Amino acid sequence: AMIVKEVYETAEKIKSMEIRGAGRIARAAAQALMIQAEKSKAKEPEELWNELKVASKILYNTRPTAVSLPNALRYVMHRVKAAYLGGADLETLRFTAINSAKEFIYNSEKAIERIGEIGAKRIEDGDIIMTHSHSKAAISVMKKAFEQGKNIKVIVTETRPKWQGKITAKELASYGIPVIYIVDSAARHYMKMTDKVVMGADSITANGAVINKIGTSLIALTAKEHRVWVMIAAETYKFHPATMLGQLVEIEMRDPTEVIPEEELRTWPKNIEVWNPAFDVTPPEYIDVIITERGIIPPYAAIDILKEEFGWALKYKEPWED
Amino acid sequence: AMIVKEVYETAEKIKSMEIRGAGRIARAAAQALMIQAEKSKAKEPEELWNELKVASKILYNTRPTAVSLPNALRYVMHRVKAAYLGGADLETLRFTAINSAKEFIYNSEKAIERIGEIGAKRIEDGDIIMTHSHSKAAISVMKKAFEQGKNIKVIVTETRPKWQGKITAKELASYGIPVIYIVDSAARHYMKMTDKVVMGADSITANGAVINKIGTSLIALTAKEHRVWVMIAAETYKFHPATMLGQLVEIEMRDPTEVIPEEELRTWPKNIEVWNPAFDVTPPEYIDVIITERGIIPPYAAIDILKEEFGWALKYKEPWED
Amino acid sequence: AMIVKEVYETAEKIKSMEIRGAGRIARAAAQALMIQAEKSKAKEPEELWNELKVASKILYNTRPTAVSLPNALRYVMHRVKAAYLGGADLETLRFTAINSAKEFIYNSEKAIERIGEIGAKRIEDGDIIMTHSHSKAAISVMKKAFEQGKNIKVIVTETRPKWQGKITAKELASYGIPVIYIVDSAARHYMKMTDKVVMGADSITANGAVINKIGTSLIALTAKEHRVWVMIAAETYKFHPATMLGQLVEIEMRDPTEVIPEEELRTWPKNIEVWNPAFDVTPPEYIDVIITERGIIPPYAAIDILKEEFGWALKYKEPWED
Amino acid sequence: AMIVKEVYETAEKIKSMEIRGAGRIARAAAQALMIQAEKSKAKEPEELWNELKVASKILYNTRPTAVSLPNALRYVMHRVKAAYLGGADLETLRFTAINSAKEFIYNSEKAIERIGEIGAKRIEDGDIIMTHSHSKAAISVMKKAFEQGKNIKVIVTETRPKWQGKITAKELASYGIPVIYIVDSAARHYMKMTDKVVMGADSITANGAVINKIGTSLIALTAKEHRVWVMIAAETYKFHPATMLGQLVEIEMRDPTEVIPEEELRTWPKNIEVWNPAFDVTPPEYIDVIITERGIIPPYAAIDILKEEFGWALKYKEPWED
Amino acid sequence: AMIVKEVYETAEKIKSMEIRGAGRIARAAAQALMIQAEKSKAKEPEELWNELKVASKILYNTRPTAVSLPNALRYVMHRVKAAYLGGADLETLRFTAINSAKEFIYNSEKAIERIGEIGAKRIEDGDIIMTHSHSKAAISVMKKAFEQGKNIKVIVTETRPKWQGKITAKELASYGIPVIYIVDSAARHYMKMTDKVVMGADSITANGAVINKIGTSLIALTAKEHRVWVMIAAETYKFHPATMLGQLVEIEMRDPTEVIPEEELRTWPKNIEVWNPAFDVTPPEYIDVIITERGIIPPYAAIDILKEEFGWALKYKEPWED
Amino acid sequence: AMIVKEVYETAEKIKSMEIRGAGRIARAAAQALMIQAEKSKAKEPEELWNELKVASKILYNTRPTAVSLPNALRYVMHRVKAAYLGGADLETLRFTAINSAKEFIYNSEKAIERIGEIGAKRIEDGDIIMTHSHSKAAISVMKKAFEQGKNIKVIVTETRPKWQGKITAKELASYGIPVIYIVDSAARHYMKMTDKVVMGADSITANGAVINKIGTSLIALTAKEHRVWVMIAAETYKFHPATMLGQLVEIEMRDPTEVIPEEELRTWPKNIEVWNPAFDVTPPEYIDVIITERGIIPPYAAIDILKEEFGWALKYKEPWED
Ligand SMILES: Nc1nc2c(ncn2[C@@H]2O[C@H](COP(=O)(O)O)[C@@H](O)[C@H]2O)c(=O)[nH]1
Ligand SMILES: Nc1nc2c(ncn2[C@@H]2O[C@H](COP(=O)(O)O)[C@@H](O)[C@H]2O)c(=O)[nH]1
Ligand SMILES: Nc1nc2c(ncn2[C@@H]2O[C@H](COP(=O)(O)O)[C@@H](O)[C@H]2O)c(=O)[nH]1
Ligand SMILES: Nc1nc2c(ncn2[C@@H]2O[C@H](COP(=O)(O)O)[C@@H](O)[C@H]2O)c(=O)[nH]1
Ligand SMILES: O=P(O)(O)OC[C@H]1O[C@H](OP(=O)(O)O)[C@H](O)[C@@H]1O
Ligand SMILES: [K+]
Ligand SMILES: [K+]
Repeated sequence: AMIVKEVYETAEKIKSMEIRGAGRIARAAAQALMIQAEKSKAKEPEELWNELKVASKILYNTRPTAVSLPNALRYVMHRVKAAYLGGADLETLRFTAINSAKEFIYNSEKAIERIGEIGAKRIEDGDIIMTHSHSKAAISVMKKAFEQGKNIKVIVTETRPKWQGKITAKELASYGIPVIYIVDSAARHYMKMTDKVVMGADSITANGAVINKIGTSLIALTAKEHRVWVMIAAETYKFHPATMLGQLVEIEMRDPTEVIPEEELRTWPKNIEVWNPAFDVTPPEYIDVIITERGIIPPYAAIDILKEEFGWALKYKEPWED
Repeated sequence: AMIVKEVYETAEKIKSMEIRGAGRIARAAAQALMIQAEKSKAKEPEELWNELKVASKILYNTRPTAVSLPNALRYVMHRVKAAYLGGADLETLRFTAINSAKEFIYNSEKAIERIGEIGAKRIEDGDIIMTHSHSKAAISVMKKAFEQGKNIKVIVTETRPKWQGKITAKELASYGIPVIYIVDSAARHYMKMTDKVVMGADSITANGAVINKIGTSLIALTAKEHRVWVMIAAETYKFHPATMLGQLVEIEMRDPTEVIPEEELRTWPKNIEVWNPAFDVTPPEYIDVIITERGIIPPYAAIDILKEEFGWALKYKEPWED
Repeated sequence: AMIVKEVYETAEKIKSMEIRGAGRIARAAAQALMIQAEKSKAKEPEELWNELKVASKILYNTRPTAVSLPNALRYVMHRVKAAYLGGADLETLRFTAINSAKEFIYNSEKAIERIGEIGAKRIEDGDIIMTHSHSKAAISVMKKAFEQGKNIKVIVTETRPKWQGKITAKELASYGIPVIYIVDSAARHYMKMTDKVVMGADSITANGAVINKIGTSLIALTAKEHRVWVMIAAETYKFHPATMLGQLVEIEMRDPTEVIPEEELRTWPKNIEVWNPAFDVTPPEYIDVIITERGIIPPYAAIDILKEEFGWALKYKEPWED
Repeated sequence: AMIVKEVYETAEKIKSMEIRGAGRIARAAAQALMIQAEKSKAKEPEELWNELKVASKILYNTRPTAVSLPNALRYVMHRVKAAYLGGADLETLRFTAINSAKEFIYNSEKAIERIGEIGAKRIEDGDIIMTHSHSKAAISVMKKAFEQGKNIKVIVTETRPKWQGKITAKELASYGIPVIYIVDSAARHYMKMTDKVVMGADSITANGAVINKIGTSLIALTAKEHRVWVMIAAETYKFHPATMLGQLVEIEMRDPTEVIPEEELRTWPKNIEVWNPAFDVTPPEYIDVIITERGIIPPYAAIDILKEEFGWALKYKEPWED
Repeated sequence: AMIVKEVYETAEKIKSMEIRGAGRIARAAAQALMIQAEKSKAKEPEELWNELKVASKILYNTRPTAVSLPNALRYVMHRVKAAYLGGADLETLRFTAINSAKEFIYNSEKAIERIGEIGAKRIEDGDIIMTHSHSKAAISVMKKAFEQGKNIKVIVTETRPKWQGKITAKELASYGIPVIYIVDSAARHYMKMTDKVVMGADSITANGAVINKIGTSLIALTAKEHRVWVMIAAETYKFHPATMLGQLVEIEMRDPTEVIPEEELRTWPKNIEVWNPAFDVTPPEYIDVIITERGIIPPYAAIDILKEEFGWALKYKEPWED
Repeated sequence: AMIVKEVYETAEKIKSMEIRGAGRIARAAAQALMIQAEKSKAKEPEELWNELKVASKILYNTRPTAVSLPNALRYVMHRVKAAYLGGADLETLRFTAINSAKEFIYNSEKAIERIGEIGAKRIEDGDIIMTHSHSKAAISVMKKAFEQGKNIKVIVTETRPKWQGKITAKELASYGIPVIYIVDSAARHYMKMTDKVVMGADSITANGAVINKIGTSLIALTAKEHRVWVMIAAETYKFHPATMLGQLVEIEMRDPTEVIPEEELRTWPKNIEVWNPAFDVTPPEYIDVIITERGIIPPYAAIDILKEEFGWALKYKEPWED
């Protein structure tokens, strides 16, 4: 045991979505391991190692679907583990954890700035862009395009149940970007006036499928019907290593009361069930490009990003297992 | 000029959606004419006739998209106009208005029952049915399938911005039918487990397109993707005669405060526009059948229903114009 | 109650597929009703009427999927019933039965000849044609185009489990048409070289779907994939009136021993089940035209054949019912 | 014999395409029969009848693909024939021919004006319309839309080999309509900025296929890919009766030297063949509506226009055969 | 010149399909080369080298379509050839042959086990799986998912003309997996109820096409129609190196008497030809993933398996050539 | 600053299309640098270097869309820049420019031959091949197929506005190959009889899209519709490196007088604009393979060619910028 309160508070804030967005959650988890190592009262390497193992498990068991979270945890603990097994002493192990965490956080920020600069080259002056949910990676693209002087407009879908569209609409409007807010249902009706679709990712699989906020796959479907480019802005740590060896991504089922508030739901007949999937799966055929910090790829090149950057680890257990 | 308060009240309630659903609005318009004729203090036929024309205009000018409304007005008013011009006296004209209105209302009730009987024969034991918005015609189908003892389950989409799915869920649950409630964005995600889609219509056009609650076209699109039958339950007075001669159906744009309540919306910046189309257009390639009170048709036979039942009137002006 | 042995022979032969093919089965039922009438030793009209109702039920209950059978029984019995109810005497009723039967039989032959003539105009010199099962209407198209001097070749699919393709291969070779015989599985491999697909039908529904020998829909699907014309050759009595009011066509499931001979099947373990659907459903989007004895139609005009030839009868009970 | 020179000159001008456009050719053929009857020196009904038979055959054997030509001929000669067989005398037969011709010509003009008014309701302010070849029916639609004050632009495809696009571009520009001229190859590249496609027809078949100028089917294909409405403006006399009974429309193969001028072609190697099909076939699935003078139809309703207006004649020989 | 009888037995058994299945055939060829080496009575290395070149040619020339066979021969002979050319003595060369053969055989077994493990993670409790032919790699996926406690059912297609489905049905039943056996023609009818499709492969090409038992491509086509996952279970030695430099894979045509027994076939007329393709080509757009022993890939990454595992060898002649 | 006349002449000829075809233009640009270095009167390395940079800019600024040009310039100029900066003397820098240019030219010639050899293996005896514009790479494929004795016929599309098909027709005829010449609009009409499509490329992008002569995308579209293979013959220097980082490829808009000659065009009204894009974009879903000098790839592996061969240079500015 001996876990710092910031670890428990971060885990709780991921679970409740007080902190959300797959990148933000990954950085928050890195930031928690960092604070555990900063404040630990461990005397021994053995002790701190075991704390970080435990902190890591607590953070992993918060929300399952966005692989950014375990990838952040892995980034920090592959390096902490290797230091430990190599015989590092207390302060060397501590610094390894703190510095790996800071590396992940810095690289996450840079990757998003770079995704914006790359994706903005695909955005043309006059473009109407449709988006979904709230993705910092997607917003980075739209924001850089606007800063380049391209006169754009963003159609923002409200993204039920949690209303993520409101966040997006207000953020974009605050940079000076003109916004059209519509309900999710209206996505097809307005796909004809749309030039480009720019969305985020929580996990991208080996076969090129993108797992993102519920409703994503519908927008991609009708963008494809209408020949509107579907561009997924996503960091390489959105790529899902275990899909290489056949693993299915768990789709997170969140609380019914996030759809129908508890005051109302309790009055409803028992033979109504409310189902609240937080994500869906978009097949690669409905995706034109994935914009990563290292460049544009077709969706079927996702296996390459995973082979080159993640494959080596799959013959090992997780770096926080005993 | 001497218009009774019920005509005004009916109209206000149509505009505000306190009275809603295509068939219901049609019935209420006929009723309101019925009441104008029952309570008229007119002493001459010309004077009654003039009241019925003005009331028809008030009722016509409430909500555009659902052709059931003008079709109801025409049902009554063609018969009223023929009687006025053939020399009917006051009491004869009055009765023609009342009785035509009654016929329209009664025929509407029977047509929804018959649609149920016919559609229910396409529902099989164990079917998972997805629906959208709240359609009395679609519900008649599902209710009758259940009464025949077929064990069905209905996936009900929330139907933002007005939350029509709530109505549908509770109504279907009340008859004994299990319901799964989902946000609109989840319709693709659950199309794999769906056997049948059953929705209603506000207007059906000469080439077989169905105009229905915003989001309908998305559900039909992914249904077709998945080889799930799309059935549209629709009375013959949902068919739109002006489309035979090239008319485009106006899609109603409703208040943005139905999407974002006024308190919230006034705090938003000027450069976010909220757009709130109440309907969309589903093309005929994504519809398998239309279930009318006269039987099952491919959507491409919408023209036949229009020719044989409404075409005759297209050489004439509206039966309420001077 | 006094049913001649020929009715029972006919029913048994229909059941075992010793008599088969939708047109033939229909003709045999009309034949059976004719012989019941000829050989009846009834003395009063009611006693003959009872025999004919009962013989019709026996015939109707043999094989459910091809509607040609009940359309034949109806052709006769509508006429017999109307005669009986107008107070027809015994010999008048007898002869109505016999003459209505003869007339269905003659018209069926003529219809098949005329489908031949109309269908052959769509076959072009040099054409390679793929067929499925053994359909006398389809063979009529092919035999006629060859008689006009067009150098055609026909690809005959084996049509498991009953090997219908063997019947078709031998018949077509017998007229001097060169045949390529292939297993069903090869239909896609050879679709590239196929110019036209020509198949029959057992029932055609109000929305334009064609129910025909199991496998038909696979062939139509890859035909449409390859932009190869799919032409269905079908008499007007293959159109299914009950589908206008929502009825589903029942797919006959036949004995598993037609797939795996009993001698072999009883050695197999109990946890292997053999499913033997005799028909499948091809949707109308994969059918280019239906060739009837009255002309070429798009599949979507099946509802017109039905409205015009059969819809009158739907408001009544079956003419063999009490 | 005894055919007036205007018959030979008209036939020659159809063959050389000095007169072209399916409507114009049909009116020209009517106008020729008219002038034969006006100027004939026949003494006897028998004589004039036989002249008109012969005039008719000369006109029919000019160009095969646009059924407007035989339909015009039929319009005149069904009535001339019936008069003759009914015993009409010389001047009565003469007037029957002259008046039938004038009827056809007047109705053709009205049908085109009416097609424009109907189709223009489908054109929206701001629309970019793409067209192909030169169709008076299509131009009628675009012209009426512009006269209504809709700010439109027409993308005109050049329509090789004969450059019909130039005619269209100059005609539209002369009404004040802004035009973009592009090569045929550029149709896909500009389909994204296109709102609507409006083209003509030479023949429309029973199954809903449209035969129009070579390249039509490509534009329809990519309009369908991009969800751009394909609207075919066409008079009911563009509908092809013999397709009801299985007839394939001949695709006219015009002279190689219309593609490669003779001065150049003679210098080319003998193993180059130039193929010059004047038309192609557009499947109904790629057509949204057909706009006739009697209203909007889906393409699959073409069989109805043919059943109701032309079927009765198919059991007779042509009205100019012996 | 001195080839042991086991090489000839193996070749004959491959030819007659007494030994069959792409992996098995490959293992048997490696086995045959091993035994030639063990039993050789050669005294010099050149004499053994000559025997092994010749035995390889004998084996290569049995059945052309499955590349597993030449990839096995290559695995051994590349190694044997390199040993020979480095001046290996007789026993060194013998043992290189024997040990290279053993090693291909062991790795093949391991690969199939591991495909099982990786593929099983994509099968979910409750799944209905459709397969085709008899593939040990596909069966490995299915047997493992069942061993993990997932309640699956498998739909086995008959796989004419050789009835491979019987082998598969009995094998799967033997492990306690419930089986539904159907004719090939029924694959579309039952695709609605199928959750996953899992098949093997004989060769996989550089652009991602899968050549497998005749019928495979029909199944994949209607699977994609219905949004059912198509998963191909295939060892890395099913990838076809020669296709990287443009080679087409030859489709074996086998004896017509495998379709129609000789006893029956010689009674048939000469103008019926029986075509018996053993394989067909499924394009990569209809394949969701390939499961190899090194992981899951999109079909489009077949070129990477090839570049990385085999492309080195392409600049040389076959290792059994002179 | 002292630029030789050949650099200027080369540039004029590129702009005017007296020199055209992607590979040819690349070769001519390398040649022009070669000549500048051969004839330079520079006395210092800096001075030569400056000449080569200015010449590179002049050559770069001729025509945008075909990346072969800048790729050729880079080939030479990277090597020149590395030599300048590593201290090379005048004669060493001169030779580096000459010899790099020679290598590029020689490698281009070999690559087109190799592409022929590889592509020709996908062409089968009796194939009808459709091509578009004039591509040396595509022609190498067809020429080699013929030399192998495969009896092929080539459908050559006219390729307006510049009539490139004329060149193609005459060239292919000269080698012995029969040709059918058609207008671009006829490509769909003849896609039924086509076995293979073989075209070239000007640029291939990171996601697998091919930019090629205007109209290419239409032919690929209807080819896919028809299950006709679309093969793109393209050297690795057709691959576009800037697209890895989001760059959009500029489509060249050429003089309208290439479409309508100047004499005609000046007589046209102001409100006709002639638009003349020289290229379009074909998406990767409509391409089956790309045939490079290193082998056959799916279009989705374009990224691999870009990564391994061009990616290294993207951190640096152009090797001709100051
Ligand atoms: N549901 C799901 N599909 C996945 C996953 N990883 C890859 N896929 C692939 O994503 C595709 C989904 O296609 P769909 O079924 O949505 O139309 C399939 O090809 C499937 O094999 C995963 O974790 N979950
Ligand atoms: N299974 C079935 N489908 C029918 C019947 N009548 C009409 N259909 C129609 O056939 C089509 C089947 O399309 P599929 O689901 O096979 O892709 C649907 O449009 C459905 O409405 C019937 O009796 N059975
Ligand atoms: N070529 C041709 N097709 C016709 C004609 N009449 C109807 N069709 C129909 O038009 C469609 C053409 O489809 P496609 O082969 O172009 O993709 C087919 O369904 C065919 O049966 C005709 O005269 N010629
Ligand atoms: N028939 C055949 N197709 C191959 C082969 N290698 C790759 N392919 C590819 O397989 C695909 C076949 O698609 P289909 O024509 O069956 O619709 C094409 O994209 C083609 O380029 C081969 O050896 N044979
Ligand atoms: O009426 P005709 O055109 O001969 O055949 C129509 C259809 O009826 C047959 O069914 P079965 O063999 O009786 O099960 C075949 O499926 C055939 O296509
Ligand atoms: K074909
Ligand atoms: K399914």
